[PDB]
Parts: sequence; structure tokens; C-alpha cells
Amino acid sequence: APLPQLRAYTVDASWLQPMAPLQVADHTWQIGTEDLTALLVQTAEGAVLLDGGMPQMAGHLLDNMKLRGVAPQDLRLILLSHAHADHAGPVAELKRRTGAHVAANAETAVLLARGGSNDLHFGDGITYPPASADRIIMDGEVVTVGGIAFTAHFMPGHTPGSTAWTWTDTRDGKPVRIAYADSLSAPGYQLKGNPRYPRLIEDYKRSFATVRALPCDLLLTPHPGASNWNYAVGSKASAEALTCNAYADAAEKKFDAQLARETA
Amino acid sequence: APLPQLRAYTVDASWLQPMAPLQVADHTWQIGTEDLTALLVQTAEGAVLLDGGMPQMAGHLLDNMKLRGVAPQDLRLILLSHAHADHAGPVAELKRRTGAHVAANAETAVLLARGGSNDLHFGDGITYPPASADRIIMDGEVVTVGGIAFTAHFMPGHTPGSTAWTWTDTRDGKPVRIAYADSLSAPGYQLKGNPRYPRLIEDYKRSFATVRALPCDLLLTPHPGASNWNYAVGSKASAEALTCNAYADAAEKKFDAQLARETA
Amino acid sequence: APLPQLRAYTVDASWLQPMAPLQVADHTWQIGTEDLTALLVQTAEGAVLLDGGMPQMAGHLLDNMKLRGVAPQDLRLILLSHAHADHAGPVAELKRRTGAHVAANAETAVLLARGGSNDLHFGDGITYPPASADRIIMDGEVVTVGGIAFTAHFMPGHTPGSTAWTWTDTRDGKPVRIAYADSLSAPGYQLKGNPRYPRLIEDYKRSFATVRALPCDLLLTPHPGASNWNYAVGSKASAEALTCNAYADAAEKKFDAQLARETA
Amino acid sequence: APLPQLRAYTVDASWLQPMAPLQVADHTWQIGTEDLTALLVQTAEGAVLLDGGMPQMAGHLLDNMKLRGVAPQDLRLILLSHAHADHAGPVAELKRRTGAHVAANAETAVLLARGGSNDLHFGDGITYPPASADRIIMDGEVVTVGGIAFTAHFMPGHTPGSTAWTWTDTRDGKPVRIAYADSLSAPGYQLKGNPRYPRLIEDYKRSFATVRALPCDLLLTPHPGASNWNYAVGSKASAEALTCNAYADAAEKKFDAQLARETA
Ligand SMILES: [Zn+2]
Ligand SMILES: [Zn+2]
Ligand SMILES: [Zn+2]
Ligand SMILES: [Zn+2]
Repeated sequence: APLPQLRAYTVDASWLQPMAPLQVADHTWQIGTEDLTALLVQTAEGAVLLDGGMPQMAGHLLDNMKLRGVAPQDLRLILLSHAHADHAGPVAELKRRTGAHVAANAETAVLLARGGSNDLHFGDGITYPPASADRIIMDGEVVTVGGIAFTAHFMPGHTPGSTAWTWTDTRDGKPVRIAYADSLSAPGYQLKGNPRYPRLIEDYKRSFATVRALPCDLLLTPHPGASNWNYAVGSKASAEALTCNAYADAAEKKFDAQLARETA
Repeated sequence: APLPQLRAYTVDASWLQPMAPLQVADHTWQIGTEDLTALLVQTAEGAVLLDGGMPQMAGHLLDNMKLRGVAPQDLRLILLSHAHADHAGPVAELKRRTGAHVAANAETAVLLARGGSNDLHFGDGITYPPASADRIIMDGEVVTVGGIAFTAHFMPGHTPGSTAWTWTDTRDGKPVRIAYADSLSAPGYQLKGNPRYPRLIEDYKRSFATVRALPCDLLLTPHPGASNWNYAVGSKASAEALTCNAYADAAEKKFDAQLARETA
Repeated sequence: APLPQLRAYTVDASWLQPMAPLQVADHTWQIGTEDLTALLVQTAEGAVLLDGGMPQMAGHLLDNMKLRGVAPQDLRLILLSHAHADHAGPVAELKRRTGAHVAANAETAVLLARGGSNDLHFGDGITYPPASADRIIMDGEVVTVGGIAFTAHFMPGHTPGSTAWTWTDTRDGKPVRIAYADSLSAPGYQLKGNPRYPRLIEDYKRSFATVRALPCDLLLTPHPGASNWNYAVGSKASAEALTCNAYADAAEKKFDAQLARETA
Repeated sequence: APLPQLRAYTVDASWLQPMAPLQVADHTWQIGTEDLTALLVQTAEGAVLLDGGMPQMAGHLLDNMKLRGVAPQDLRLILLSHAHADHAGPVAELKRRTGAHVAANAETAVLLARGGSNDLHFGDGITYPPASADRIIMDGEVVTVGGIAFTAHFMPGHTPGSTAWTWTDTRDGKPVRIAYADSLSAPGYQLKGNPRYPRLIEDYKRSFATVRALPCDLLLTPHPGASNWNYAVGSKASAEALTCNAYADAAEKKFDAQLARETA
């Protein structure tokens, strides 16, 4: 009776479907896949990448950056929503090939440093190549690259270091407040009485109100389905997108229903 | 005109005055100096150390542990209030000579990993040898060593990873709730409008209420003067010690007065 | 055309076949699987573990240690041959559950810190949970635990930080020089003109002579087949075991033949 | 009798005397102090910095880079001779303000990661702010930035990760082979029978022959006095500079004389 073999982290085929760079605003572009968000912000002093998706997406991300006229050495900063393999996967490889830095809070830094291993809920089942954080950001700290200011908003829940990023871009000169909020789900999490996360419910409830008050004109999520985005239709991608109130209120209803059946 | 020389972190002579192990409870001992707290908890499965003081105190700590019949390999865990040089100093040296592990939250871990350098308020002026954290603890997580359970209580303010530790010991069988709360001061900190700590005031106010509600029968602080402890008098050390309400209420008055004159 | 899914590191079923602790000397025991070596050294002051095998072997290792009367807190030190997933796999999990420290050289430390990712020859195909090294050892440095001295012998080749460990045990009082040498193979390695390892051939040739001169009465390897060990037969396990000269001379013949056909 | 206070790492005033950028070749510039070498290499795709000097030199280095028309974001890579405070000091601060990466071998990486603490010969007396390595280089590995190729040459002795860097620049089109070799001294080192460095003598002897065979037309050292450089005289700085043979042969005579009197 041999010990069980290792099992790889497999996802849906739509999570790995490459797409051409879809434009969100004057300086914001989606360069990930159909069901994984990878935001690129082109500035006058360099590019900024928010999340990266699965670890095997490092090559696809570099191709879309070259399509936007962005050399590897032009990527200046990598920002993360939360350090899971399906979002912070190719961060290690992108640091070696682009010369970019990674800015994340302490909780995301320690999770990214160990490659998602020893997860509070998943253990070692979802492990990705480890990467180090070059700058530790605090709640509400502003990060500026090429004149565009990125403000961090801590929303602990899915991970202790979940962060929503807000910045103001333009749409043919007319400004737009973009808010890239993280996930608010808890797939298979032990919500009540978790020894690894005793204050989990208090963090989710405080994060639901944090998402509601985010300065936002266009909402984006790491998984586009959470905010009712459809990258496949291109022009009509942001047609039925949800607000910050609708996204937080819908996630709280699922949280309370999951918390209620957990006690059953 | 040569560049200025480096300056060492010098403290008062009382902070470096060795003392014999002063007993606090049946299993708790003070093995630091007169003005620096180093709590040792002897259990049936090993010893636990809370803080260590200045970096040059590693030799004095090992001597007092040997006086208590504790070999270096018997030290099982090191706990920290906050990762500053005057408390988490000899942590790196103690890990090499005792085989103990360090448990701290993410904010204390990233601060301990870089040896206090790049401080949010002090910069590189107070640098100590770096040490790594072996276990990342969350708010309210319980750590048990030899039957004694240590509960973490996050109180961000002095540092983002300030932690108060509470545990129940005995006094000749009669139990006692000990609460080792961290400092609540802000020496020379920019309280309002700090770009490195935008939510500093919100963290201090929330930490003041956290200290008030701590389960406590005997309060101890990293600096014994903050809780009106006097290690020099030995038997009368805990005579005029402050409560949790008195300690938090007195620190908030100084915080508001400092915040008021800062706006002046 | 979706991007290819991730693939897990699968091995032979014999590499994951648990076995009872097989005795090697008075204080040395094999507690791994049939085709993976995990040496345990019981001393008067604690236990020492050399390698651990696949990452999913952490539970099996703790069971055999309990069979030998070794509690988790009794494991004092973990030693490694080279930081690959099939040997240094459960190191991260064993550190969290045993309170042991890890001693390895700089090259093994930086490879263990990133969980085998960014391998010089394998890339990210063989990734395991990352672990940190607590003590950096040099070539020829002696490590003593409970009176038994372990001497490190650098043999760079399979990995830049491959290390052979030698120590003197007994066999009913009669001493025996045990040498736990690392692998000398190069599976699919680019030997000549490797940009990631320009001095690869010089390191292998210098390592072949290092293995020949190792003080050895009984040779063991991470893979027992390399030294002609057969853990399955129990008593006759060390019957046809190879010497240090035979093991190094046979590995060099395969190295030269592989280097010759590589130029073809 | 209080414990002794901490003492800062003080150096000569000439080690902290700022100087204007002195030109070495068409693309190589000295931007450090009079007695500390800080080489800057301006390419078409960015700048490369070799060493930095004392930790308090980060501001002076950025000023000279601005004089050479090099913005902070233009610094692409930082190379190190050995990770001591008087050479790798401002590396941590330069990474935060320039967005550059650090390339060093495993031994320099683990020494830079702990800020020079726990030195093999100095202990914790010479501690500097810690910095992380982004790329691990091997012996003879080539690093190219903007067409200029930097080849690493391991020369363990002063530190286990001492590295000499060689590259070919020009002098008005006429090429010149520059070799930036590390120090070969051992100030107060225990050469024979050192438990922290058992193979110290073998590494020094092998490093002396390594420096002799370095491809070199102009030699530079971290301390300009070792190679008979005089940055103060400007034009006549490289007048009486030593060769690679003269520098290695003079250092070996001092090594043997120091090794001889150590046995006395
Ligand atoms: Zn997800
Ligand atoms: Zn203090
Ligand atoms: Zn193997
Ligand atoms: Zn020097």
C-alpha cells in the first residue's frame, strides 16, 4: 500500500484561455485569460501589473505586454490582490525576466514568500513557486508610478492579506474611478471556530463594509464572474458589471447562508 | 567634509543592569534587567521566553535559565511583544544556541526578518541582528506549550505587529490571569497624516479598548515603568502595579495630548 | 486552445512504500521507504534526521520516530543531502510539528528557501513546500548532537549544495564509520556549455575524488539502489553494498559516457 | 555593573569623503569615496552598480548617478564583491529607491540576507541593514546588461562568497579588459584550525591563483589602496596601479607571513 501520489492544481479550461489585451480605460488593460484578471497600467515612467493568474501564464503576460509596446524592463511594479496560485502564480518568474518589484502587505508577503504552502484552509494542496516582496505597504498607503496613484485598502477574509486597489484613470479625458477589489468568497472554509483564523467572521463583516465605501466608478475582481464581467465579448465586457454595493451585498448574503448551514 | 559616522543605539544604564530571576507566579519568572522585561515560563515539556531585551542580553538570559534548571535545549518557544531592538534584540543569537522556535504575527515577522531596519518612524537608526519567524500566528490564536495556553491579542500602534499575550498561571494553586501587554506609546511619531502609517490613529484607539478588555489579574509590560512595576525591590515589585484599565486610560490621555500639540 | 494544465511530480510506487524502522548501526535507523533513505540517529540528547524523502512522507516519518521512542519535540536537527523534492520534501512540515532545526550549506539553503523552484536543470517542474535553514554550515564543519559528531563534505554536482555526511557509530561497541554520500548522477543535465552551471564538469570530477577519500566502513545513499542497498530484505540489506571507491568509480564511468554521447 | 553599550562601526574619515565621478573607461565610472570603490557602468539599456560602500553612502551614490544623467529607475542591477558593511552597506536602501535588482552567489546572498550578522570572524560587530538577492549566480556565469557582459569569478577567502567581476569596456574605441577583484586580506582571522571555516587556507590558496589568471588590463579593488589606486589625484589615479599577478603575489606573501606568525 504505497503512499498516495501528489496531485497538481487543475482548473477549468476557461481559466487558461489566452485573450488579446482588452482595454478598460485610457491606461488600463486586461491581459490575462477569460476567467482570470491581469490588469496592466501603462504610464509615462513604466508599466504596472496587478495580479498574474496561474503560474503557467508568465509567457502569455509577456506577449501581451509586448503587444502594448511594453518591454520586459519597462514593468516597474507588481501588485497583488491575494497571494494564491491562481492569481500570484507567475510572480516569481516575472520578477526574474522583467526586473520589476513587488509591493504587498505583511500578510501577503509572508504568504507569497512560502509559495502559498501551509495555507490556513488549503494546506499544501495549492502550492506555487515562491516570490519575495520588495516593499511592505500599509492600509491606505499610496503608491505612485508615473503620476498614477494606487491606494491600498485592506479587506481580510479570503486571505489575511487581501487588498483592494483603487486608482483614477481617464476615458478620453473624462476621469473614472477604478476599484480592483479582491474576492469575498470562502470556498470550503471553516467560518466558525477556526483555530487557524479565530477572527475570521469579524474580518469578513468588516471587509463587506470596506468594499461598499470604496471610491468606485468601474469595479473589477480577480475572477471576472464575481463582478459580472465577460472578457470574451470584448466591447460589451463591462455592460452588466456590478457596483461596489451590489458586489459586497451579494457576497454577504452567501456568507451568512454559508455560516448558517455550517452551524447545521 | 566626510560623511557622518554611524551611531550606536545607546540606552540608559538601568536598561542593561542584570538581575537575579524574580518570581511572578508559580511558573512565570522575570529574567531580564531592571528596566527590561524578559518573561520565562517553565512547563513540564519545556520553557517559553517572552521578549529578550537588548541584543547584548543573550548571555545574561542563558545564565538565569540555567539558574532555573533550564538547559538551552529546553527552551522551546520565543514569543515577542514587538520586534524592536530593545525587546527582540538577542532573538537571533538565542535561536542559534537554544534550538527554540519563534512565533509572531506577519507584521512582527517581516520586521524581525529585516532586523528592525527601514522602521516606519526610526528608519535604520535602531538596527539589530535579524531573525526569522518559524510560525505565523493570527489574532486570538492559541499556542500551547506543556499545558499552558498562550492567547495572542493584536494591538497595533507602537508597531504594526504589537501583540499582547495572556495566559493563566497559579499562585500556590490559586489561579492568576497574567496579561503581558505591549507598549502604547508613540515617541516622536507623526500621528496625523503619516504616509508610512495612514491608519495609525485608528489602530491606537482600537488598541486602547483592546487592552481594557484583556482578561487580566496581573499586568506586565515590556518596560516595567509603564505598568508601575519595580523589579529592583524584589518582593514589592507588583505592589503598585497598574490594572489594564488604568494602563490603557493613562496611555490614551498621553496619546490625545500628543495628538493635540502635534496639530499646534 | 487553453494553456496546458499543471502536472504533479509523480514517482514510482516503490518510492512511496512505507517500511518499518530498519536498523543500520547501534544508533542509526532507516525510517523512510523502500527506495528513499531517511536516516534517524538517536542520541542521549535528542534525535537527528538525515533527509526525509517525498513531501507526503511527513506522517510516516513521525510514526517510525514514535516506534523508536522519539517524541516530536525530541527531534533536534534535520540534515539534508540535497534540496530536491524527493529528499527534502517534508522538511517544512517536520519543522512545524517537531521543533527541529535545519542545518545546510548556503547553496542548499537558497534552494530549500524557494522550494526547489527555478532549478538549474528542472525549472519549476519539481516544486515542494519551502523551508528555511537555521544554521549555515561550511565544508568540513563539525556538527555535534548528543556526543555524535557529523562532519560535512561538499560534493557539488547533482545540486550546487550536495553534501555527504560522515559520522562514527558502533555495532555492539565495535565502531563503524558511516558515510551518507549524496547522488552523483546527472539525469538529463546539459553537462557541457551549461549557462546556468558553467563549472559543472569541474565540480563533478572534484566530487568523484571527494567520495573516494571519504572515511567510510558502510556507505549509504539517498537512493538505496545507487549503493546497492535493499531495504526490503531487512537483515540482508547491507549484504551487497558498495564501497566508496566502487560507488564513485561507477558513477564516473556513467558521467564520462554521458558526457561523450552529449558531444555526439 | 551594567552590561556594555553597543558600539557603532566607525571607519577612517577618508572612507567617507565624497568625490566627484572619476572616469575609468568609456562606460565605467567611480562614484564612491576616496578609499571606497563604487563602480557605475552606463549602458544603452540602463546602469549597473558594483558595490556601494558604507551604509550612509546611499545619498551620495544617487547624487553622482544624477550627475551622469542616470535616473534612479535607470539603475538595473547591483553587483557585489562581498557582503560586508563597508561595501554592501546601502544595498537595502538603494533597492527601495531605484528599483534595481541584486545578483550575487549563494554565500553572498545568505550573508546579505542577515545584514552581515553572525559573521564567521566578526560576529555581530559589523551589522548593516539586510537586503535580499533577486538572482543567484554561479561560478563563471555571464550577466549581460545593455550589451556589456559581466562574468563572475569565485574567489572565496575574505568571505565565502567573494566574487571578482570582469568585463570588457573601451577607451575611445580601443577595448580594455577591466577586472574588479575582491580583497585577499584576512584581518585578525584565525587561519589555521578555524571551526567556522575549516577549509579557509585551501580557499585562499586557490583564490590567489584565480586572481593571477583573470583576464585583466586594468585592475580595481573595493579598497583602492590594495591595487595602488589613488582616486584623489583624478587623472593620475591609475598611474601606479598593480597588475593581477602583482596584487595576488603581494597578498599571498602577507598571507603566508600571517599564517607563519599565527603558529608562533
Ligand atoms: Zn481565486
Ligand atoms: Zn521600547
Ligand atoms: Zn533523487
Ligand atoms: Zn573591507
